Amino acid sequence: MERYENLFAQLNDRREGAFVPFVTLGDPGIEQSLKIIDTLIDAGADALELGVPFSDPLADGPTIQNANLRAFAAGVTPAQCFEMLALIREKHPTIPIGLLMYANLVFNNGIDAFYARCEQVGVDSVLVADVPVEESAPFRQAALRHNIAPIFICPPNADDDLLRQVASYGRGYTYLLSRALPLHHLIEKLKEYHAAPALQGFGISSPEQVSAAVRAGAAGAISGSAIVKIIEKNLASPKQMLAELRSFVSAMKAASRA
Ligand SMILES: [Cl-]
Repeated sequence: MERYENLFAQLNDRREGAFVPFVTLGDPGIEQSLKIIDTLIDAGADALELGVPFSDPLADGPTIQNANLRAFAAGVTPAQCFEMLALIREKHPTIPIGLLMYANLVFNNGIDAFYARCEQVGVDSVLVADVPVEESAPFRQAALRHNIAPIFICPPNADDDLLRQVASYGRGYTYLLSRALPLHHLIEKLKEYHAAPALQGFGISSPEQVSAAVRAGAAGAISGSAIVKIIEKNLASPKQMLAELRSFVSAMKAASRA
């Protein structure tokens, strides 16, 4: 539906980098998560990265692990996630919506049915976070068959062979992890290979990292856990939670004008 392409063109009009918050769907409840998402959007978030609750405790830090646990504790299911996604899309028809999920979710009712459901509720992209590039073809093909952008992660030491693959396979945005190779080198090579615009997603905790990412030439930044941390720290006070989210997103967008 051109949502990412149009966003990045309009960000170019604005001379801005994209700011893309991550949150877990249903954290800390269905209605609160819907309103957190409306608040992020109203405060200036350029696109959304939305997680279907998963479990990766050996690797995740406490912020992302606890958010998954809060969502499951609220009784969140994938079905409710897809209904939330449909509602967010109906209320906000133009914002790019990227799903982040883990492979276990799809190996329940099948790869094609998963991407069909994404297409049906209006998701724009899907990152299957724990699938090696070497095994990605069934996911990539299913995504393209259902008009979904498959998101590939560019790791920090990518050689040119891999950069060529990531550039060719992905659509919408490239999920870049770079603080191993210099940040500006990965960015330049991805542009050389006509990759989807790069969003720096490593360590995007506060305005300084957003500013560094845009100054290095990235098209924007994804905040993988900083929004979730504000949710966790303000659980007892929804009003203050939403106020702190609003000042956070405002500060991250200020940094994206650097
Ligand atoms: Cl994440």
